[PDB]
Amino acid sequence: KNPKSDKFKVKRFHHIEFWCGDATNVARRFSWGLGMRFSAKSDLSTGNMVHASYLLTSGDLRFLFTAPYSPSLSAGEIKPTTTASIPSFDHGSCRSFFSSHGLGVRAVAIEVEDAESAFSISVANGAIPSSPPIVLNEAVTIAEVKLYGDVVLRYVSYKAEFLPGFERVEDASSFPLDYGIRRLDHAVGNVPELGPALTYVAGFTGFHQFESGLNSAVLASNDEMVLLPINEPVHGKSQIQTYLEHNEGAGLQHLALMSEDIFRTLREMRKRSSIGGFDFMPSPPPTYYQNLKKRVGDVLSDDQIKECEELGILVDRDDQGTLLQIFTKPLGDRPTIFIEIIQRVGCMMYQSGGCGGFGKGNFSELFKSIE
Amino acid sequence: KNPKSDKFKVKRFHHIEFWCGDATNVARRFSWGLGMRFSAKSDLSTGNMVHASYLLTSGDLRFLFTAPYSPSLSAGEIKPTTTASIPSFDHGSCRSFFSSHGLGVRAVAIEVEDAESAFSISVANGAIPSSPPIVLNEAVTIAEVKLYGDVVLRYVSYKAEFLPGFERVEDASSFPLDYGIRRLDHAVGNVPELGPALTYVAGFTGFHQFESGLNSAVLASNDEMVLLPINEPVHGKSQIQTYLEHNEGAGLQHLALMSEDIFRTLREMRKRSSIGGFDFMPSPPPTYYQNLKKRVGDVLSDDQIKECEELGILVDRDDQGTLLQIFTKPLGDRPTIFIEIIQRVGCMMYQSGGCGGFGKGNFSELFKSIE
Ligand SMILES: Cc1cccc(C)c1-n1c(=O)c2cc(C(=O)C3=C(O)CCCC3=O)ccc2n(C)c1=O
Ligand SMILES: Cc1cccc(C)c1-n1c(=O)c2cc(C(=O)C3=C(O)CCCC3=O)ccc2n(C)c1=O
Ligand SMILES: [Co+2]
Ligand SMILES: [Co+2]
Repeated sequence: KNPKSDKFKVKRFHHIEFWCGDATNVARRFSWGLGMRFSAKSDLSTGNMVHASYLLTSGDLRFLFTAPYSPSLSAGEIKPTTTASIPSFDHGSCRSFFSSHGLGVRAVAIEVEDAESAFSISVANGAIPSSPPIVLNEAVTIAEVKLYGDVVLRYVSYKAEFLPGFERVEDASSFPLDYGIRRLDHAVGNVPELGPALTYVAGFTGFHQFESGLNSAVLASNDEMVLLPINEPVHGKSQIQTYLEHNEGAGLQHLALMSEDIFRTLREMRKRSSIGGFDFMPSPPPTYYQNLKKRVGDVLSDDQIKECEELGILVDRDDQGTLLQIFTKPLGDRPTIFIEIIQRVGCMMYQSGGCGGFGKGNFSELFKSIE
Repeated sequence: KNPKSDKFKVKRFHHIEFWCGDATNVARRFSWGLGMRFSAKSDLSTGNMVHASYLLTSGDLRFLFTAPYSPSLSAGEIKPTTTASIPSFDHGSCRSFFSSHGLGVRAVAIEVEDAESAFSISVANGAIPSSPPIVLNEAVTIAEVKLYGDVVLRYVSYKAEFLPGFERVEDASSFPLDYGIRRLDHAVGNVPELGPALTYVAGFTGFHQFESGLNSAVLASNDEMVLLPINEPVHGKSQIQTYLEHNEGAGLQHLALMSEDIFRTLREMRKRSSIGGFDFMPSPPPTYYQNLKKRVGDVLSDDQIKECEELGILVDRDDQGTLLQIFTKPLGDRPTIFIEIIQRVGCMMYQSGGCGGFGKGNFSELFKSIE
């Protein structure tokens, strides 16, 4: 059931901001490995003396990579005179975040109708403020509140390309890479305790709720297009607890990137795993794919089923739809954040968000496949 | 003239160690953009709880990329019990280095006959010690002394693959990339004052000395295969001063990578500039290549000359030989460290090091070409 209890009008995921130590190298690695286009920048060449920010896009997916310059470049600046394009940025916060967690997501940004209203309502319902609403170039309003750990939920609202202060990248430097990724499906956080974390986030958004490892629940917006699952560990080793130990606390676990064609996406990504791209988790045993026809035989032809076997793609099914999924290795040095590629089948109305679930059935289907 | 005044037996450049925030993403970017093979690792999967280190190799060129884990992973370790494979590593030093300078070279490593003797003699002749000699697995000895800024000169000596504690990468994860790079030619540092810096480094090594921008001199070993130029700025804007401001002091400016075939190297690197690799500085004006036949007409055929024009390759000449060179854009966010590709022609005896010089003539040949 959908109570539709959003306390402000939420639309879609807008962007994901990574806080790194060197934004150039991460952006280039991600661009090549994921097939994302280099489309906007904010740095020294655009007059930003505070931070380097490079935007990658694939369809509607927007990845932002930000790193701090030497504070000496902007020592005489104050906040009213800053040359930073993202006003919530903070040298001390960024360096502390990066040295504490390593590479990871700082901001999950969602587009809203009015960021300042979204901030006010959120704080009045228990959200811890992080950056107050600020209007950029009389065009865009941005505000941030705490989500979990050091991750903040960012509200963006437009009066009427990314943000003021960003430059469109020249076509010569912008290679039209595309492996089929089109938008962000969901963003999942790991916390030490799911109870307080759900109560906190559901408390200020009004989002409703959608033997190995974790306990989890999924918070969703009204149209169920903004999906925010959260994991806690179970003790008795949990992948969630390993994340908390290596990340130094709560944070974002994985980003799910919907592909228009997961087969092409995975062929392009796997071709590049060993030449600068991303490695994937080991494939399921062949017993797993020898049981797929037993479950998804009416959805996937056995030509397509065996194509999932070469690519290592997982299949799960739901009340209303079918899910195709695969997980990469951790994106950086630490066994923390990783990426999942998905494509959903069913629930045609547009496609309703969350069609197929999130792969809970794949835990027992893989536990039993390895026998 | 060559005084051959080395105070200990120096052989060759051994490796360059980059200190980064995330060693996975930098290594992968460098691997793809430069065509270097992923050949050794030291991290969690090999029992290293202190730091992640990934070695790239192309011919004899060895690039090492190191980042610190969370100190919590090794809080109970002391130096005699450390699981770090590089014992000179220090969480506080690495994070301070990276947050102060951004991505850059921490260690220029040269192979010597006896690292502990090299350290003792160096310190007794005025070198500031950084890490005392330590014997690894009764096989390799490592020691470090300060070079300039936070860059240390590292001595490696072998009793008889990189270091103890590193694992050979499995062939499945090791793609044989190769764009023609074969060894490190020279490593150049920028300092605020060339006088004290030369006196300091020449003082403890015994190395002998080999209107726009800089003042520089080149220190060399006996066989002149280890070459260490140093730049200072001239005021009246200097690229050297810009480096010092953005790097927060002295450091390594550029690494010169000798290619067996600079034409193929540059074609492979340029093909990849916009898909995760490295950008190059803008090419000289066509007037420059319209004057190349006037100077190098006896060395390069005009088919090869015009091939330098498409690639943007610079040509300089010496008393004894000819130099081919090109410079990349800065490797990271800050306008600091960059890379130069070179191939030397002449001085056949093996080829004697430094054949062709370092491109001093290209300053006036480019100043006059732009007219
Ligand atoms: C990738 C990996 C590495 C080491 C250990 C493990 C358990 C895993 N791992 C997963 O992380 C994983 C995650 C999801 C997933 O996306 C998901 C959750 O199940 C929680 C609810 C929200 C959500 O979206 C589904 C299936 C998974 N499976 C099957 C899996 O094996
Ligand atoms: C690449 C770039 C960017 C912005 C500003 C400038 C001056 C440059 N720049 C160089 O840095 C450069 C460096 C060398 C060089 O390698 C070298 C030196 O001349 C000092 C002695 C040791 C040594 O090896 C040669 C030619 C150069 N030229 C011609 C050039 O234009
Ligand atoms: Co998921
Ligand atoms: Co040089």
